[PDB]
Amino acid sequence: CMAKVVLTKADGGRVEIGDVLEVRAEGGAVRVTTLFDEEHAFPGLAIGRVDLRSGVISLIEE
Amino acid sequence: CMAKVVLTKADGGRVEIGDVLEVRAEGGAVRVTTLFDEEHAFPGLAIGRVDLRSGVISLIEE
Repeated sequence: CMAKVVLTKADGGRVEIGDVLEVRAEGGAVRVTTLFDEEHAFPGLAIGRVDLRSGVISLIEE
Repeated sequence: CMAKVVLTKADGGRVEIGDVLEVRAEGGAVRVTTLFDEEHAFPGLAIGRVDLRSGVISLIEE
């Protein structure tokens, strides 16, 4: 399975991160690990939706 | 891609749901839709982890 994470900021800015390996919600943040051995951490967010057709994982405010 | 949902109860009991299409966290619950037009609601849970290698989506107590 190939997945991307999407989120929208309070200002309407949208961020998408591809080549996702793992998404974990812990300690008040969402951590996104990718295939390039990088992690992106988003404090105050939760995992809102996982859509297996599209491969999209949507983040939301916790 | 195949995904399954997994959750562990307070007593150590595990539940697994296969053939998952969509997982959504809203209104204090997680809703799991499957490929056979079945939907399962889990109140009090959140989406804790999404693991793209294994295809496992883990639910946790909110």
